[PDB]
Amino acid sequence: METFAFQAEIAQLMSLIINTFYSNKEIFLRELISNSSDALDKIRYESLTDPSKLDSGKELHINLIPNKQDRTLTIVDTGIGMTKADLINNLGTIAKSGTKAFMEALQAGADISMIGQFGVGFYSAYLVAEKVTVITKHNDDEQYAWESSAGGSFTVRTDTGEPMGRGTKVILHLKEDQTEYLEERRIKEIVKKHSQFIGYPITLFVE
Ligand SMILES: Cc1cn(-c2ccc(C(N)=O)c(NC3CCC(=O)CC3)c2)c2c1C(=O)CC(C)(C)C2
Repeated sequence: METFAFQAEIAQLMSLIINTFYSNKEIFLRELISNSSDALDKIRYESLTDPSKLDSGKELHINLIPNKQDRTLTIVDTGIGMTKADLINNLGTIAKSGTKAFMEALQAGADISMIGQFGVGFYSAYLVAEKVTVITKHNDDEQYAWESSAGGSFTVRTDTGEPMGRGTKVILHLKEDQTEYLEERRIKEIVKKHSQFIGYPITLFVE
């Protein structure tokens, strides 16, 4: 397992998300589903010129998996996935400019719900999760596990868990007071409110 320091701007973003009083936490789900949808559009687009890009799996879908025993909510997709370079460097570079723009908009009167417009909606996971684990597999790289409980650092390791074929799993280790997001009625309500027209089948798993 390798340990990395978040860039100052992303650490500041995560602290703002964790510390700011903001009751409309439910928007985290649409942000993660939007990232999944963008990932699925990318693999679908690439497959039109190279059909062998779907040898790692033809199905293009999103699964929402609650686990009350583990207190986790997992957002699974069969999108493009992320490489080691994406996890450590590429996406952090993109997140730096988005974070600066989001911070300025917030000072000017914007709301935390607008985070996704700045391309840093992933970090809205910290509205409800004490720890986030990202398991991912891109066609050109190995399966990786990224993880962070904030506090300025994240880890990356090659993942030895169940092989995924292709895609991303975002595992939200929910805060003790955010267990409503494990309830079927609550997830169904949020999906219908904010994610009803996503162009991929969203399956809400139950227990
Ligand atoms: C910004 C940003 C977006 N995302 C993200 C999440 C999930 C997915 C997903 N569910 O795939 C995703 N997909 C992108 C990958 C790059 C691309 O080309 C567009 C889609 C991006 C993440 C970040 C981070 O700074 C931390 C991170 C690399 C662990 C995860």
